[PDB]
Amino acid sequence: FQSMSVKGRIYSILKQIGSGGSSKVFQVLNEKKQIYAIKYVNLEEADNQTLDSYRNEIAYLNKLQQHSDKIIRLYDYEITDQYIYMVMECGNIDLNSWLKKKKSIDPWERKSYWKNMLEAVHTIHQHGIVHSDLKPANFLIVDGMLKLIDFGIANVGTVNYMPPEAIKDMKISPKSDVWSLGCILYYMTYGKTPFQQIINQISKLHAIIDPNHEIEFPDIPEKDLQDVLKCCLKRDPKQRISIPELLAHPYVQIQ
Ligand SMILES: O=C(Nc1cc(-c2ccncc2)c[nH]c1=O)c1ccc(N2CCCCC2)cc1
Repeated sequence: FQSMSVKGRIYSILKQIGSGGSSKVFQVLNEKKQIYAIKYVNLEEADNQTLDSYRNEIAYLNKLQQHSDKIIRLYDYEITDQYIYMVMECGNIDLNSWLKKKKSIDPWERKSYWKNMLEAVHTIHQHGIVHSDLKPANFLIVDGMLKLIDFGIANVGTVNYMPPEAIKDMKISPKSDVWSLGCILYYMTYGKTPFQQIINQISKLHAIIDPNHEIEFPDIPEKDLQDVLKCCLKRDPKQRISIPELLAHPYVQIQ
């Protein structure tokens, strides 16, 4: 019977979701048996840059809560020199586990999910945050609504969602998140990411950078959706569509 106290409130552990990185995620219940998700971070072996990365992520998460409901609720938090305890809202499943399980993907639910992501990523952009590591795992379904859980600020990993400008910078702008968001919608449309096919990562990273490598957009009934994908997957960030432009796109506005 494991428990935890956060700002003088007792939470009984229902079960553990995530682990590793010195961070554990738990489904918990308060005194009134209400569900919440608690993120625990151990700071015992964490360096100054890491601590400040964790302090920056919490500050933004807490500020940005008032600006969108597509951003995970942070109810409370405890921060000492030894740990972080984050009392957040509980979701049913993250988008990665959801997409992996689902065979069919309803065009209406795909559209609703797209709108949700755009609003969340748009909010963070307005406060000068560029995630730069967006993947389905960064989104949580919380009662048929997608919510952004991470801001890329704090510390198996895919390379399929990486923008060409991220590789070239060896340059990151809001446009980098548009590429990654485009890969999520490409996956929700074609059941794969634009460069999933390539096994050799050195060849895969070269393909994303190479403009001669043609991204395949098989014809679909939703002509609008196919345009969104072609606009997001433009290799030149200057020629790539912006998030305010995507919110004005027929695919999000016309039903
Ligand atoms: O990540 C999950 N949840 C939560 C994560 C966070 C969170 C916030 C900030 N930084 C990290 C995590 C907040 N609030 C949650 O609720 C999750 C739940 C169930 C699940 N699965 C069940 C079905 C089979 C498949 C597995 C899968 C995932």
